[PDB]
Amino acid sequence: MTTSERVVDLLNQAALITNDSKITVLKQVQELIINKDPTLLDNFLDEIIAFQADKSIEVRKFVIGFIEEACKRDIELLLKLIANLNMLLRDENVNVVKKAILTMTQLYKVALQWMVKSVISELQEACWDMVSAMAGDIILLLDSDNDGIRTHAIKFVEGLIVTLSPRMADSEIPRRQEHDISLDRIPRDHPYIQYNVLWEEGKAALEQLLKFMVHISSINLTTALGSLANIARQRPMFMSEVIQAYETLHANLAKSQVSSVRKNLKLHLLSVLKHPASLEFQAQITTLLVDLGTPQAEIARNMP
Repeated sequence: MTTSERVVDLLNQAALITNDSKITVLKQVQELIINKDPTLLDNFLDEIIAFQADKSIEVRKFVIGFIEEACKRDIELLLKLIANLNMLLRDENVNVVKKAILTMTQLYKVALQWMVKSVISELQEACWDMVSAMAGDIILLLDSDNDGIRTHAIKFVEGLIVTLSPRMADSEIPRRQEHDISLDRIPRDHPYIQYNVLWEEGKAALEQLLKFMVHISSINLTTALGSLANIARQRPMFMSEVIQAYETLHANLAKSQVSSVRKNLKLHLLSVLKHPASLEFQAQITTLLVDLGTPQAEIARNMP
């Protein structure tokens, strides 16, 4: 049979299956319309996205991953899929929400890059407004009652901060992120996307992450310490804020966790020390490392 004949057959079968083997069918459809004949992707979105209402948590997670795959193949499909992603971000099941956060961590920066590289249509403008509101909703999930949602939100917020601040000449950018958009590549006179608002949004997101640090679990705290170390190295204009946050933590959780948290904090502070932007703050970082009980030998080794 032809590829589209096989896709129709599979989708019809998936609609009748009453257990998670329907995911096996949908993954076969995904391979056929994303990889075998990518021109079919557009033709079958409605049929796959219909499964977003399925009672199975695993099926709804599959639909979020499919949205991510579809937008990775063709970012213009975000016009057709962002509202569906928004509904999944609002799911009552926390594992579906966590997956939606993971996907937004991948998709927000790709959406922004598309808006900037694009003249921008009314549909793109409306799409952007929704992406921006969804990003804002994930910042609010730093206050989730669910521990795992908070951890996922921290990593989304880390990405948001870095995306919405400029690269510096001493930024240490992970290879995997070398091609990602950053604020320095957003024009000041774009017709819809407002550079000043994005600058303020990145700063405000950092403020939220710093407020978060004083709310949370040990894993939330150490995830945030690590995100802050990444921010300081990737966006060294925030070095001061990060060091101040670390100083605040140390000056102020079950006491049993202190050794573990302090070890993590030492490791991240040492990683910040190793970056050449730490020079301005060397005395400050040094004093803190000593007060955290870091041996002189270890401090010297982690100099830039």
